[PDB]
Amino acid sequence: GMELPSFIFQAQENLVERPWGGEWIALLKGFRQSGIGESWEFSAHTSRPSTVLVKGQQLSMIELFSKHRDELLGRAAEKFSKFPILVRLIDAASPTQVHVHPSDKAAESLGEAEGGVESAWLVFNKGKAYAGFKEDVKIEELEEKLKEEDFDFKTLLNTFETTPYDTFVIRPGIPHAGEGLRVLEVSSNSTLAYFFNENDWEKVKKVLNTKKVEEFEVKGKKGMAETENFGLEVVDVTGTAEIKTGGVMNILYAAEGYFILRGKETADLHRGYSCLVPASTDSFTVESERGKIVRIYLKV
Ligand SMILES: OC[C@@H]1O[C@@](O)(CO)[C@H](O)[C@H]1O
Repeated sequence: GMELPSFIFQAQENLVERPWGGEWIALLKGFRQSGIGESWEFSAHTSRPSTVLVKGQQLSMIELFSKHRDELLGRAAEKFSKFPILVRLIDAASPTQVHVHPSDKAAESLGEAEGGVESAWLVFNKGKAYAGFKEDVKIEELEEKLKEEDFDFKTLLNTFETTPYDTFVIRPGIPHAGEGLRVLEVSSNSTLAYFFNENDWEKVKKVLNTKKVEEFEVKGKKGMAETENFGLEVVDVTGTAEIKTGGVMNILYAAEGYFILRGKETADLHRGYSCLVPASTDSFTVESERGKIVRIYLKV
């Protein structure tokens, strides 16, 4: 199967308004607007599917995947029967509340319609990431804190003062939050998240890792992180660089600079935008005066 072009673009922006969102995302997408917390890039999530342009014609990621699944996934086609990932730009400008994701096992046990969530984070600025308890805690003592008006639960977590392109891997059960933080978050194709509040507390108790987590357990390498199912890497481009898909679906995000893309056809990519590369493209070149492009890939 090789019906698809090398480079598939979103037809329209897929943005999410959030009270904690600032101005960064709208600005990436060429306009001025506060209160945008998220941009969903090539979402095949049923709550919020992206729409794409294939050779100039418009369709949903969901349609695209049901029709072109084997070609899109390539060597990952046997491993994944549903669309494997969700890619989001996140502008956590105001502090988010502490939350936690279930594993596949926990989500199934809780009877959720969605699966578990693992995620890899690529940070773009100097902000604060919070991940894992810095000491052992007791569920009961966390519940005492819920009684207070607005106990800062982030004070109980490892605090990371970031620099651009720091990475994190947030595993199921790990409590986390961000503040003044611009981030690319590649996760499972699931949005299950339980916040530290009365409404979600019964779910939190069932999935929360209450043990001390060491910093090395949540920190990735500079510009590079992976789970067992997917990964991301920052490619520094000065001039022309050849990029290999590995015969699996890739997504490219232009973090800095302007790129000319040359595969089966020629295209370009502006800072703030993403490109979907089907597995049927073995390799292609990207060209930039000096830029940084993020390659997101499936692991098989
Ligand atoms: O000061 C902001 C407050 O702190 C928190 O992060 C608590 O963990 C909440 O998001 C917000 O209510």
